[PDB]
Amino acid sequence: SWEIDPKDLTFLKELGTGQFGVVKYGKWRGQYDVAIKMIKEGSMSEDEFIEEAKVMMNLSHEKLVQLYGVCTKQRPIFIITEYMANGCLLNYLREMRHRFQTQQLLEMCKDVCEAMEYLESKQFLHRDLAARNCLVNDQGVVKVSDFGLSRYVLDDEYTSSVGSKFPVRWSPPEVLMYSKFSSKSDIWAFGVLMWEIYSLGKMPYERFTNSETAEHIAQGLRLYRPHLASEKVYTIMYSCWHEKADERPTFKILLSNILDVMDEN
Ligand SMILES: Cc1c(-c2cc(Nc3cc4n(n3)CCN(C)C4)c(=O)[nH]n2)ccc(F)c1NC(=O)c1cc2ccccc2s1
Repeated sequence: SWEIDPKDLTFLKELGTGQFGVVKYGKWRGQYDVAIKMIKEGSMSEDEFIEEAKVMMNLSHEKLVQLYGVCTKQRPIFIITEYMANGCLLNYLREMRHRFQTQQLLEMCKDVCEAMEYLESKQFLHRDLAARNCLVNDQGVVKVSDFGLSRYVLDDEYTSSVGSKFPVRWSPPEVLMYSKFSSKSDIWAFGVLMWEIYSLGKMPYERFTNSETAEHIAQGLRLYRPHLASEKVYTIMYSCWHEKADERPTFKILLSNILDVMDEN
């Protein structure tokens, strides 16, 4: 793993707080914009992360937010990642909702699908794919962030499927019932993400609690077609929600589907 020298980092702005604590905007060697997670003590399974971190850094794709390196020779540990000036996709959708053309929404889906096809090809699971875990750069390109980090979280409210922080609304039945994660559970989450994009950042299953969502999706309830989604687009997101995991498409198939819709428009 790339062990970055913390002396080369200059902190510039606070970017808020997440599951591992504070995140800052800064520069590396006075030139390159980076985001820096300062890992709060007790928030992460640190030895496990350090042992496994190289796999994450070796993931390289234009539509993945890069994990550049880490600083682990002191505490707190730092994770250094690609800076994205427009922040998370969820807030971006909500803040600009009167400015998007449908072509732009499809392009966001394409960006994410390309990243996920790459992760699939590396047999690497995201485990918490959602609009809140995608970021947007200064040119409006969407990239997938925080892939694989779910595994290292120490917070029972997040890791328990009945915890109030578990991403129930992005989870297929086999995750909720058996904790069976696979690229097919990432597929399900991607469908929900497509729904978030086309609804311009609405909360999935709003007004339902997490347990009500679980109960009802297990019985067949599915997210309705957003107004801005054509039937072709809805068919794509809906295909992600087959009850049986082996009936769900791969990200390669989804990408082909999305490209077909683009070529038709
Ligand atoms: C990714 C991120 C940023 C962030 C924000 C960026 N960009 C921007 C740009 C702006 N903002 N964020 C907010 C303020 N805006 C004015 C500009 C960026 O480039 N990288 N990271 C800032 C605060 C955060 F809380 C997070 N998310 C996390 O750390 C985590 C997500 C997950 C998911 C699963 C498991 C563990 C974790 S830990």
